[PDB]
Amino acid sequence: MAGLLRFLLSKGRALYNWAKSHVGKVWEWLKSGATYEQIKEWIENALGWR
Repeated sequence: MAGLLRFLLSKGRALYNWAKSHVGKVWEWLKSGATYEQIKEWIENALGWR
């Protein structure tokens, strides 16, 4: 989990904040098996839309 958080932080701060706010989302993506890149992509796209 720590590695996942570090990766998100290195890519962006917004991604890190999102993961912290909703740990559930982090768990959901891990269960799915998606990729770290794809997951931040979705997150950043939603952020821009909002």
